[PDB]
Amino acid sequence: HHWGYGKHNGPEHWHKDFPIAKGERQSPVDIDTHTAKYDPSLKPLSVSYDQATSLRILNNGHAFNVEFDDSQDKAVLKGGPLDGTYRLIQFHFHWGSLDGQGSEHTVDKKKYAAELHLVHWNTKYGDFGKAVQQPDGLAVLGIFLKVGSAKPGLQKVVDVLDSIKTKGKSADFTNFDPRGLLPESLDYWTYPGSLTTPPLLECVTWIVLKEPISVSSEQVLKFRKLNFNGEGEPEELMVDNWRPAQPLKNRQIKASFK
Ligand SMILES: [C]C1=[C][C]=C([B]([O])([O])[O])[C]=[C]1
Ligand SMILES: [Zn+2]
Repeated sequence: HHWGYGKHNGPEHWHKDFPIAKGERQSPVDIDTHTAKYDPSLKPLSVSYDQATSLRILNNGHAFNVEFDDSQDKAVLKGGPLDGTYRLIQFHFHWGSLDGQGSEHTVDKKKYAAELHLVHWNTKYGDFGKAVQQPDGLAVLGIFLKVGSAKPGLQKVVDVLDSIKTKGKSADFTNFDPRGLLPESLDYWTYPGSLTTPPLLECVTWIVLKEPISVSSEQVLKFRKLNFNGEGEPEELMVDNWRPAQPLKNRQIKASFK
């Protein structure tokens, strides 16, 4: 498959190879804050990242992934809408060419400058590959980024990007603390959806935090210097690697708050 974000291979084309792109539970969506309802059945959300063990950072030609050792019981997400325990495997971002766009989810149609996705798989299914054959296989914690003050906890990611400029490059990336990317509040919206890139599998419980984190203009500018292309190929800046909002269909978005 040769999908991407361009005019000739972008989101409007994905359905030809991945017909699930026009499915009943696709992501992202617009979160209409007035239609989302507080759900008192939601349990407290638990983000337990104290033993998170990052290993590596990879430019995969679509974004960059910070990968974790998920071989033991170590950085997990539980509670909220979730039954059981979901283990962190990687995080990545989606971002824009301009500060006015870049997020995948929108909030009352507002687009943020970027969106962080912390990807977790349901341990009852044993591995990520089996989890993505299940309707409750994955949980993704989504966090909006706005441009303002720098995020100190992001700077180690920013600083390593020079070593993974092009598709297929990786670098050791140990001892990174993903707690440094979390906002003060865990208030969230939740709904059932999908991966936002091919293969677009409908296996995700989305947990989208209401409070954005702030990053500096210089931090996001460094993201925009990455390349979609491989080394020695014509330069295509890695920008606008976001899928737009998809039809909500027969879903309800629930709020954890108020
Ligand atoms: C394999 C994979 C994992 C997560 C995502 B995303 O964008 O939905 O977080 C897309 C694809
Ligand atoms: Zn993502």
